[PDB]
Amino acid sequence: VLRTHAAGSLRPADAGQTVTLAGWVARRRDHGGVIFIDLRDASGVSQVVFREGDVLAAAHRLRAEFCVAVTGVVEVRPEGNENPEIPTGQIEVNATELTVLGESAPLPFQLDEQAGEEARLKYRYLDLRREGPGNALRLRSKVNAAARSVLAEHDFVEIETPTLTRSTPEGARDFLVPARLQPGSFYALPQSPQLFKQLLMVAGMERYYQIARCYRDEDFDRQPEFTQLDMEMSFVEADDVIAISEQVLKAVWATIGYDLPLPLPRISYEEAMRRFGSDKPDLRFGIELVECTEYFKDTTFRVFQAPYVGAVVMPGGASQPRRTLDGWQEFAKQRGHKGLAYVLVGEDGTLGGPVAKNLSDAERDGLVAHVGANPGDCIFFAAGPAKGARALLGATRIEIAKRLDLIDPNAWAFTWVVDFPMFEAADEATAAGDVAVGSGAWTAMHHAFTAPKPDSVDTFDSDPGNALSDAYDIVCNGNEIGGGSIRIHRRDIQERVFAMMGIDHDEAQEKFGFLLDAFSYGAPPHGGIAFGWDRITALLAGVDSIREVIAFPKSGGGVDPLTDAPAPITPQQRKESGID
Amino acid sequence: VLRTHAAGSLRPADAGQTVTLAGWVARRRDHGGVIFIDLRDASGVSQVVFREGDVLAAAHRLRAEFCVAVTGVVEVRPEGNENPEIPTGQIEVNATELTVLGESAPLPFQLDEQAGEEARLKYRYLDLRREGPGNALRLRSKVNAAARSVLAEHDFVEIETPTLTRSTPEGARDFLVPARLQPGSFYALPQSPQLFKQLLMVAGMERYYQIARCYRDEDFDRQPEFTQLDMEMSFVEADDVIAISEQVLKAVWATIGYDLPLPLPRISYEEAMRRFGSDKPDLRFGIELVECTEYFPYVGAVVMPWQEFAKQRGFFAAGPAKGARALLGATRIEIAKRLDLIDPNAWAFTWVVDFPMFEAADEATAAGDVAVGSGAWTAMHHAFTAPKPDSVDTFDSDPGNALSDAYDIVCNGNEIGGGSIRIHRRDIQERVFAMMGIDHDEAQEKFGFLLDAFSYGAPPHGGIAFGWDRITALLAGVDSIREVIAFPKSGGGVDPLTDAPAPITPQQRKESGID
Ligand SMILES: N[C@@H](CC(=O)O)C(=O)O
Ligand SMILES: N[C@@H](CC(=O)O)C(=O)O
Repeated sequence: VLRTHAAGSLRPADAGQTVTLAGWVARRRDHGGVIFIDLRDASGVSQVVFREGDVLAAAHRLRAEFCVAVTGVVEVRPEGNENPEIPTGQIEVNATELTVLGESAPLPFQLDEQAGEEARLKYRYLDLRREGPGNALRLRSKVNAAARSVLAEHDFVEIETPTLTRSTPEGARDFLVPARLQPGSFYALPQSPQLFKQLLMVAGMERYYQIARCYRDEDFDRQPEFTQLDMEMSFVEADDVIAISEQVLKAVWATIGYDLPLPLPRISYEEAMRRFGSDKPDLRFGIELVECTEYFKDTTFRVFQAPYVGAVVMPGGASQPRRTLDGWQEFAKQRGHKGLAYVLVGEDGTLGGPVAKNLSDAERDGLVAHVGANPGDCIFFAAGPAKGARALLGATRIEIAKRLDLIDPNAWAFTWVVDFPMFEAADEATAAGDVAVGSGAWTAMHHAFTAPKPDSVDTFDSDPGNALSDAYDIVCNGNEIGGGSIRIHRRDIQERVFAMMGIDHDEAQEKFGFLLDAFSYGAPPHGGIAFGWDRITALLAGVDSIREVIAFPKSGGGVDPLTDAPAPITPQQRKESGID
Repeated sequence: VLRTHAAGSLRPADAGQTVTLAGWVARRRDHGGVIFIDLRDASGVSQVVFREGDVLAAAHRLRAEFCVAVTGVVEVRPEGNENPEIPTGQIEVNATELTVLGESAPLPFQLDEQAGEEARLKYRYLDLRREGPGNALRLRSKVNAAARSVLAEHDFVEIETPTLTRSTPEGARDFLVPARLQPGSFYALPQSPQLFKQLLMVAGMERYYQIARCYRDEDFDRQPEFTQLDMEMSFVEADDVIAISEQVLKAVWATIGYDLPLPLPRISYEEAMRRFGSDKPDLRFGIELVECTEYFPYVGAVVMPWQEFAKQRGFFAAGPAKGARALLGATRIEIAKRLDLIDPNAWAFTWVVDFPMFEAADEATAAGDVAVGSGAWTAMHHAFTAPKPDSVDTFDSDPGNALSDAYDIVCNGNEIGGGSIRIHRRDIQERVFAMMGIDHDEAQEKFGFLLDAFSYGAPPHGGIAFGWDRITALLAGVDSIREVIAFPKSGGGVDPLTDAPAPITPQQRKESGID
């Protein structure tokens, strides 16, 4: 009998009972001639004491993280050993028998330290004994259940899709698997279940979900395999997918006791880029971008003679020392931008900083009113191509929030971002780490199977820059936590998307024929969404890195300090691989 | 508005209401001047009728498996068009407006035929529209929920384990993944979560489960990837694992309305081989083996209330005990089939316990399996399986007589699960490896992360995994696991749906970091 009672539930009312606990030696301390340990199991901790005889002699072997079974009599602790901070704090187990189920060597790190990432991954099994990490895993399980419960209630069917398949393009490279029985051929682990979930709508399943494993080989806080909550529905429009996504987000945030107000805000891509410099905007604070391109259209200041000029306002920043302002330049350089021009606004409205003297009287006179500044403030400006200037202002805005302590650590600010344009230049995609769908000068903003908005259906291939899509992202605290779209369900439209990314009919049929052929047999309208489940769990847990909510994660570049994967193989094993 | 009401739920009480249905044209027939369809969605079927005007002219385009939205008024059907065989059979929708959401070409097969396996897999998305295959998938989802509900109620934590890892030996070959950033190196897709679930017990998680994906490269009704309900517990003995396994089997069979009596029968390996010729015995019938060794190596008998049969697969069988018993084990089954002795509604379960610890590597290599290493013995269950207490000192030096704390769960002559209490000490585990020819250094290289973990207070632990595809296939009443997998492979890993596996560009191969 290794266990008769859980350690966390003993109380004074249990005095006189004989119990057997099994768990681990959290701490050991010696006072008098006697040995005290805290014995920990999943339900909590009880003090155990070894007072006489052979059990006292045996207790001398005990050290941190020994695994033990102890039988003994529950007792009320003496006056003044009571520990009021723990639920079993009034009692202890006076030990009768002790059995060492497993010894522990001295630890690479004690459980009350946090060690380097490499050590914590290497000894992840010890890390997970610490309260924080272990509760992260317990939470994650609860988060999976909260999602499944809402989905089941709304008649979604859970369906497992293949992982040894053909490639789906989600913007990364594929992980490959050589096929022993077909020398020279490979399976691809899937970047997402996208193609399968679409087929499942053609199959009449109507409402699908999966908590599915996805594989993307990318630049590396990024893991080579990761988890999505993946959903698809038939006969829907975006609102329907949003509405059910909201129910799932509500149930999920309920797991940490936050009541999510519904429905969630929405904002268009254009407007998110305009005001926040980001398609993943952090709305826990203001500090919005203000466009000044038109404002400065007649400037004689070389720097503001540009496609784009924009500003953000730092509350109270005119007081900043010259040192700190030089620091703002470093800030921008460390992100590959020329810098941040600025205007200091005095208490009497007078303008200083280096910019001031380059303005005209008209420009000086209307400026504060134009950017919404106040006496005492600091106006930063970025000028250049619209896309780069906005990202810089988008970053700047965040740094301003940090320095002025404007982000409430308990706040949850969500928004949908909708009305995404349909395409990205392929130049911008290759150099941002992503993989373009093909060799064409355009590629998908979301993915190739994303539908144009009805009004963009005729022109998306002849005027790609203007084309709008029926895609939607869900953002929480400046993180993308999900995205989806209404799909294309016709071959002609889908092939037109592929052709302009340089995939002609024949290649489209070779690489995606099974989907295109399926469109010929009564395909319904459909669409869906996937949530980044690691990211969502990480947020609920209050941690910054998804490594903290994955049981056995990789580090950087796919290094696995726990098992030392990936590893080479024998020449024999390689011959039998059928590779080569 | 594509849909306002489900098609299966209309009834006479809905007469006069305007509804919009969206689904598919199951059937079309024309009589009088009128076009009748059956409109199907997941909830069932309602008849829709097109009687006048523009909607009639448009209904002329409709053919099987067109996908449509139809708005119309619900009506009671005329006397003598009532269809008593379907729940909406008393009513129809008189259509007002019609929209074709997606045309269908002529089908490779109609939904009321069953076609060849290759065609059904090639057009699996059409196959799944047939009642049988689609309900199989709906059931499987329910089966997953029934298992999760019991496990959550008993404080198990669902935990996801890696798939890009190092190899675990479950008796097959590994599927490999080349690592672009480490030229010449590979990940292995996991044969099961075994190593991780043991680490999780060392991590103090105490009760783990996962519905996990497993990858084994074998001979081919066998899929290269498949699903396990995987469980592990700390501070347990076999009975504790069996007890919780039984609760999970009860909740699962309740999904088809069978009340599973508990506890389940148990029988030792020795006795299962003796009486049934099989460690996966079918107990829906008798026809037991009778040993004919003491009617002056092995002679046995079975009684039928045949030569071709024996030849094609390898009264009385005589020879080495293991082969003779398998033949009699097979014979017994053929007897049951020919005399119609198997009640198709019966569920006969049993645990098989007290498994011996090893088998010969000769018997394993020639049965399709892969031995753990170079040694003349290999595991009966897996290398991490504990010897029974009495076998702890001699399993090394008298392997034939060593007994293990493993257990299998069998239903109707299928293994549907298996587990064991594990080893949690390095010396014992290494002694197991050594006799399979894996000495200390190789054991540390290939399994060091587990062995090292045994130095930091490892608890007793054990568990089990169920073959979830096989269990779902049984609940559904089908013989092949292909019928309860959404997009399965056929034979030899052929995938008629997507044509995987496929070759790759020279460019793609260079970037692979392979070569
Ligand atoms: N397949 C998408 C999700 C979606 O479009 O629903 C992804 O991987 O992000
Ligand atoms: N890992 C085993 C199951 C177990 O031993 O629990 C299997 O793959 O069958």
